[PDB]
Amino acid sequence: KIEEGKLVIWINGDKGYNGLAEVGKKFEKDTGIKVTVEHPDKLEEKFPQVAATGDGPDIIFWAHDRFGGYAQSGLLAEITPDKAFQDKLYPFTWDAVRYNGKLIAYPIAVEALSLIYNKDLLPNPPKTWEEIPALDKELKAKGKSALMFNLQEPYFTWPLIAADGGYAFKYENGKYDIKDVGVDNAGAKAGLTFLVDLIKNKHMNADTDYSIAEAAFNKGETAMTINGPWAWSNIDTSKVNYGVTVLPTFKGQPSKPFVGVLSAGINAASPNKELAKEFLENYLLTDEGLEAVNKDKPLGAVALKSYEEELAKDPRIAATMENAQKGEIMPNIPQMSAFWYAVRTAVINAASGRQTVDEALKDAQTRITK
Ligand SMILES: OC[C@H]1O[C@H](O[C@H]2[C@H](O)[C@@H](O)[C@@H](O)O[C@@H]2CO)[C@H](O)[C@@H](O)[C@@H]1O
Repeated sequence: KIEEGKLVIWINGDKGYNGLAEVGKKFEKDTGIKVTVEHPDKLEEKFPQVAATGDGPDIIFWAHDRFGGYAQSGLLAEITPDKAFQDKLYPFTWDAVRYNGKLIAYPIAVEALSLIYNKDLLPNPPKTWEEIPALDKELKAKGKSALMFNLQEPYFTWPLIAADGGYAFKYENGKYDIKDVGVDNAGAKAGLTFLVDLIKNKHMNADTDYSIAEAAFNKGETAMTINGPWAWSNIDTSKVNYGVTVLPTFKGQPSKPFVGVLSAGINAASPNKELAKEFLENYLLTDEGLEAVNKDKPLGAVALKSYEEELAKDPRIAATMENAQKGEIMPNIPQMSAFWYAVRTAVINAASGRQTVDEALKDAQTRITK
């Protein structure tokens, strides 16, 4: 059973659900329609379950890459924002919400990795990756290191590998070509080679992971790290006078980190599709709406141009958006799973010696296009 005459929305417990409830209240005040916001555990797993029997919430909020599987099963309705409404959000955000050409959700916020540096020991962060080997040598003369970041997860090393030419799946005409994979090209090898060279020359350690790199930076042992907005609070506590800026370039090309877009989708079984569109387009996605949510829990950078211009007064937020625009929207298709597993293995093998760069990426490329 559906509901009709009301809206039930689902959003994770780590987002600003009280603020979203407040926009829901204004909605009821204006139109008279009731809006109920819920935040159940493991909601991203429950949705495909209940939605399959024609039940669940009218609207669901979650990273866009999850909507791919939902769209595949016909769980999400096709949205119809006109050209004028689409012009209100940054163009690249609409690419993260289409499946097989159809628009299946509204972009809300944008997230991506940035370069984080310690202002006290490094007032002027490097503009290029090539500069780092030398910067590390000067800093070591005082018992400090230049950079430390997670080398165990491919999500963190990919920005560098992608810089000069690497890509997961080719995107064109709003579609991904599962046959045009770019982890085996010249650019990718140049990027990984530079990464392996860093470890051989003793600038980084092949075993460094998330906790290890985070501690080094927060203790002031290393001058920089690479992380996302989910890590700022831990830095605030450490008391390090930190900065968040654009990632370094490689061979003159910007680093290209994967982008995650918080999005709002409409249950295909909902009899309240027009109510959902009214609420999402003219209440939530306004300076007033996103403001309400942001106050409760910060959204980071947002897709709405007008509000993003206001939030950008914060240099950390301005950085997140700059790195995201220079990055690669994470693919929402089934094969991306193969990509992750194949690339993880290659990076770890080339870093440990288990395999050379040329061979590691060659095998990865072979497994993914299988
Ligand atoms: O390393 C592969 C891994 O990358 C992504 O995970 C990110 C996530 O997107 C970020 O929001 C944050 O949590 O850091 C994660 C890396 O630990 C993909 O989302 C994930 O599916 C993939 O396995």
